[PDB]
Amino acid sequence: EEIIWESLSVDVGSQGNPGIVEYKGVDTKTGEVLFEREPIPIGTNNMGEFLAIVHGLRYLKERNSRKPIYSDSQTAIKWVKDKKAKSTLVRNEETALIWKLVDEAEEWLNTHTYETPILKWQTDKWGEIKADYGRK
RNA sequence: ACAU
DNA sequence: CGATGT
Ligand SMILES: [K+]
Ligand SMILES: [K+]
Ligand SMILES: [K+]
Ligand SMILES: [Mg+2]
Ligand SMILES: [Mg+2]
Repeated sequence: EEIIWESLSVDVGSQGNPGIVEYKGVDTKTGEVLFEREPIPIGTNNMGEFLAIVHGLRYLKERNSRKPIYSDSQTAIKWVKDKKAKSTLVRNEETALIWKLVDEAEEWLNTHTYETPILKWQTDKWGEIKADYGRK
């Protein structure tokens, strides 16, 4: 603790895992939805969590914002730190879209800089992250 | 185990 | 109950 209220919170939503994946980012303080990705027909939870963080980085950089990003995903936070999404999802025609987006997110990380702190949302202490989809 |  | 991850 405590929550850094001046921040952006992101989360994934899915129908199946693997399954249809979407994500959104919200203002932690107000819950205002700031971006939402169009559903991707097949992906994993962790790919979506990773894309959500990287999109948040790009969103904040474009707006000259130094706010931190909260994510509840230990996995995706590490993948962003490493600049490498170590997903097990098969690469085939059905998964080509998500894998293109993941590849492109890695490429952006490898060609840009940021100081944005990427923080673990402490669900056990604080309840669900403010960007949660309410599907569980 | 822990995080989803 | 199933799956994705460190
Ligand atoms: K949910
Ligand atoms: K959660
Ligand atoms: K497991
Ligand atoms: Mg999540
Ligand atoms: Mg959630």
